[PDB]
Amino acid sequence: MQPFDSGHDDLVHDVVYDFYGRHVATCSSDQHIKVFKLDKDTSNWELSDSWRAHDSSIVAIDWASPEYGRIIASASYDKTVKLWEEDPDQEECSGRRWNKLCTLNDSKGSLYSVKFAPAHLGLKLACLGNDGILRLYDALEPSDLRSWTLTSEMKVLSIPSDFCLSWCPSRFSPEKLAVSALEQAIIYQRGKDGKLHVAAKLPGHKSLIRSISWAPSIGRWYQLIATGCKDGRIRIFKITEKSNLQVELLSEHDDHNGEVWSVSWNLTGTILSSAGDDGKVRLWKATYSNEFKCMSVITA
Amino acid sequence: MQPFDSGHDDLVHDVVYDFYGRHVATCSSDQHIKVFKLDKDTSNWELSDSWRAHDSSIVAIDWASPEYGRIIASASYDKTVKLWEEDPDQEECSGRRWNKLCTLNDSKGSLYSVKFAPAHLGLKLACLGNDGILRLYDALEPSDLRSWTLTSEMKVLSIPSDFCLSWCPSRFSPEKLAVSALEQAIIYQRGKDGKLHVAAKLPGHKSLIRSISWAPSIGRWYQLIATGCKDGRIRIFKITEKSNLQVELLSEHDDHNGEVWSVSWNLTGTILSSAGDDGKVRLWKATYSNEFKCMSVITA
Repeated sequence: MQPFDSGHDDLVHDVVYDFYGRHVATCSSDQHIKVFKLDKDTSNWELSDSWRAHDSSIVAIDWASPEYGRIIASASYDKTVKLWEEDPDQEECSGRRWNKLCTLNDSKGSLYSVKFAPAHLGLKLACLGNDGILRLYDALEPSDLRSWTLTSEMKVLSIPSDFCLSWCPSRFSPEKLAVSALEQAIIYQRGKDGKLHVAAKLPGHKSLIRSISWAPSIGRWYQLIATGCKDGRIRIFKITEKSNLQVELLSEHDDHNGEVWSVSWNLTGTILSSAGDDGKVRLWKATYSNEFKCMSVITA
Repeated sequence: MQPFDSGHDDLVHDVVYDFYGRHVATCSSDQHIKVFKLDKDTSNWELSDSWRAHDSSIVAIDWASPEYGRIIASASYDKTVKLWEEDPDQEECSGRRWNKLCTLNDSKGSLYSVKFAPAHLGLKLACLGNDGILRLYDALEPSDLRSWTLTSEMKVLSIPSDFCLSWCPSRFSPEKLAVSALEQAIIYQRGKDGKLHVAAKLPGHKSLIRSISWAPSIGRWYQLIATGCKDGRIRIFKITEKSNLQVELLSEHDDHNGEVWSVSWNLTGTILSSAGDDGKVRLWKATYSNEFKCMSVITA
């Protein structure tokens, strides 16, 4: 496994795998979004297309279920999110390979993270800004991938900083989204009235929460969501749903001695990864007792 | 005087100065057009914008009188010409700084050279392809810089190769254009009937004619047009207009020992430049007798 030049002139922020894990979409402070392709023949990655996406620094990215087309979404410090439908009949390395399906100017403050809701709910997406306001967009009509409406607009809290969020993958559980603002982590669920509500919180954080992601509850009903905190501790919670949610603290690991920056899940929720200051990446597996044990560690 | 990276991945073809000689528009086989700006403060040139223009190799370029906007025109081996109106309210180095005002697909063969007619005739342009067919386009209406019509369509000769052309700058002389195809050089003039006609030819060429340009007849009535030939000889003709044209051969210089590739005029038709295989560029001035004498020589 050999690295490769992202090609970015300024520090890189997010890297997201498309559905089939064939491509990865980069994005950094150089205001450019880059999609790379994994060559079937040679095990090498090569730039599919780079192009100025936003005017300020870009920080988040996420693809949308191939059942809705090839739509990469992006958020930036320019206080606005942009969508991009890939143009199959184009060139590569050109810059005319992706178009602004639209632009979400509503956020009256710099955005930090945007993720597409699970496909079974439709073509929806959430995004959290610095104004501490959650915003849910969705092209009510899948045919015109250009007009997105404002579903919900909840406000988290004050702005005296780090953010991020992750929906609940499981297609067989009532819609819900977990958002984390600073030293907080709150779970939201859809109501009988079709409006969002605060279903529970993940207690225990002492510093800002660098990363949080929900896990694919494949084969199980109890949900699982991991936390990468600034204090240097990974946390795995077990949310069971009988107010009707129970939040359990399963594990907790300091193994990193620094700050947990990125915490990520397997595609079947079998493995969990944790990266931090100690420049190492630990992967975790679950026990029959459901406590988490690290299986391996990569370094630098 | 220090050079600078054109930035082109493949050999460069044409470089044209805009009206006020502030910018220069490059174009090479890497299918990219690049406009450079001359910094007032520091005597250095720096890239204004690069962008894939054509699909094949680009070979010619030419600006249009600022009185018609900022329109750069380009011809390529993709058998079609494209126009580009600069977007003042954009970025630089982006790629979204110039738009395809239109595209001239008519040429049923790879194009070689395209030059805008003088401003006093309107917003017109000529272009010569490999099919040996001259084509004159012009947005009959200056307001919509997107619809160009087909004025004239003359055919030069067979296709058993090099081409190029140059209009007659002078605002006080009846419209005319000099085109050169291979070992030929023909002058065309507008007729009483508004259709083109062959007014005269420049005799004397033994090989292909690399470059030909008409001179600014400022202060004089007799016209002057220079020839850069493959045989390695510059030729300066004196066309006086009383059929009504007289063609005189003024000078002839072998000083280059190779091939005259590029022959260019001053903005007042006071100096003439000749570049060729001998990697030197000679500049010529006229005598009181009107014979031409080289005044200086640059090299490598």
